[PDB]
Amino acid sequence: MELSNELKVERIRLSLTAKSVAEEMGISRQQLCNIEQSETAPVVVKYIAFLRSKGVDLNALFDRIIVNKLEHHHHHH
Amino acid sequence: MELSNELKVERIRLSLTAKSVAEEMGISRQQLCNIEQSETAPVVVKYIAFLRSKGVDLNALFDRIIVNKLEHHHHHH
Repeated sequence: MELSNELKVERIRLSLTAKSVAEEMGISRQQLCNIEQSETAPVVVKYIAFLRSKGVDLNALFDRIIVNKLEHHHHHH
Repeated sequence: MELSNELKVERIRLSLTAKSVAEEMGISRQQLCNIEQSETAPVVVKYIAFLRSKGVDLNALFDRIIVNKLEHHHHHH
């Protein structure tokens, strides 16, 4: 299925604009084109899947990086 | 809790060795050290996070790559 081929399909389905992505991403538009043509993803992405495969809260990890971090829900766990 | 700081927490929390991870990952131990010395997250990962922000089933995409193509779907959407 090729990862690059699936990336374009989702982009087309969401018909998103690189203008908004580059402004929000904070990178040059030319680099955005290179990300999809970046041949393959770095071992970093595979490394994350390894920890995720162990049930590691990957979503919570990325949630903390993006602003609007979760506050106190008053619930222990 | 920076990108490398949390990366150390999951490794320490699950206590994973470089040799065990490198053999399971299928990469050289030197490549694993490169990830630890990596600088912040790459634009490739940030671009992918953008697709997830759109509600894209990113997890299902990787699940499809691993193990035979699992689908057995014949029910209504």
